[PDB]
Amino acid sequence: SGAIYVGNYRVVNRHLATHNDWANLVWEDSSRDLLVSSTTAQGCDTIARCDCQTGVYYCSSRRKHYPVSFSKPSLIFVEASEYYPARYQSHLMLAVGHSEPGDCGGILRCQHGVVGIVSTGGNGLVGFADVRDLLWLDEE
Ligand SMILES: COC[C@H](C)NC(=O)c1nn(C)c2ccccc12
Ligand SMILES: [Zn+2]
Repeated sequence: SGAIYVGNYRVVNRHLATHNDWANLVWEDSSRDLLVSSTTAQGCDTIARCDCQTGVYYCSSRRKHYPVSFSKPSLIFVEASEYYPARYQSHLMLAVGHSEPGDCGGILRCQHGVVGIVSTGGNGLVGFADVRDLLWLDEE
C-alpha cells in the first residue's frame, strides 16, 4: 500500500483505489496502473520534474529504502496478476530490487522529488509507475 500526497491530490495504484477515491476521481489510466483523487487537506510531497535514472524506493516487505538504477519510462509487457490480465503497461520503469505484491504504492524518489510508485515486480525486479510527465499534479 501507499500513496503520493501533492497539493490537493492523492495518487494511488488504480488496482488499490478505494470507494472514496472513485467517489472523488480526478484522473485514472488503467494502462499506467494510476488513479488520482481529490483531498480536503494539503499534501507535503513534491513531484520530480527531471530525467533521473537513479533514486531510492521504499520496500514495505523489508521496511527498508533501497538505492536503485531504473530504466526510462516505457511500454513493457507485464505478466497477469489478480488485478490485471497479462498486458502491456505504459510509463513503466524497471529496476533490480526486492518487491512483493503488497509493496505496491511505495515511493521511488530522486534528489528532485517523488518520481513514481511501485506497480510491478517479481524475481528480483521491481517496476515503478512514473508520475514526472503529469505536470497538472502541481496546480489547481
Ligand atoms: C500492475 O500490476 C498490479 C499487480 C497487483 N502487481 C503485481 O502483481 C506485483 N507488484 N509487485 C511489486 C510484485 C512483486 C512480486 C510479484 C508480483 C508483483
Ligand atoms: Zn531527479
